[PDB]
Formats: sequence, structure tokens, C-alpha cells
Amino acid sequence: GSSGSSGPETVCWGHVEEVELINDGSGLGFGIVGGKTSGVVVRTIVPGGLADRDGRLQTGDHILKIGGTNVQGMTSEQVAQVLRNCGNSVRMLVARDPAGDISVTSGPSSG
Repeated sequence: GSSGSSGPETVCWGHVEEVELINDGSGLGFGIVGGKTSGVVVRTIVPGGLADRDGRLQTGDHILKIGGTNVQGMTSEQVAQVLRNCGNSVRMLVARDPAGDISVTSGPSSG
């Protein structure tokens, strides 16, 4: 680890990509939601903002860590304060296409 000590997290996933967002006064541009009992999720990502423009982070992205923080295990409510403290530049580990994922199917007023 660059600073003090740190180690990478390898978990059964299909697509692991790191997203680095820099608060430009406006904000990250994405909400969080404590879906799973371990980790945080992205409720939504403000359109044409910071995350959107970048085109790196995607909605409902299982957040593994935050700027080197152990969130996986705590409640989002506690993470909300972590993002702020983290500072201007934030680096969270988002992953998608998890082993045995659930396929989404549409059906407006069907059946």
C-alpha cells in the first residue's frame, strides 16, 4: 500500500473497475442505498453531472471500498459521512456482472 499499509480485495465477480470522482464543488453526483447487509449501492447518478459526464461509474454499483475505507460490513448511513471525510478526490471500487446474476425483464401492463 502506498500509504502505511493496505491490501487489494478479490471477490468472485464478473467485472471489477475502479472509479475516481473529484468533487468540483457541486458533489459526487450519485446517491447511495444500503441494499445488501454488507456494502453500499448506487441509488442513482445525477445526469450530466460529475459521474455521468465521466462515464465510468454505473448505477447500482456495489461499492466495495471508498478511498481505502472498510465499508463492506457497515450501514450506508455510516458511509455517508465517509464519502465527505474522504476529501475532494474519491476512489471507490465498483463491480458488476456478479456470478449468477439476475436477468432483468420488462413488461409494461403485460400478462
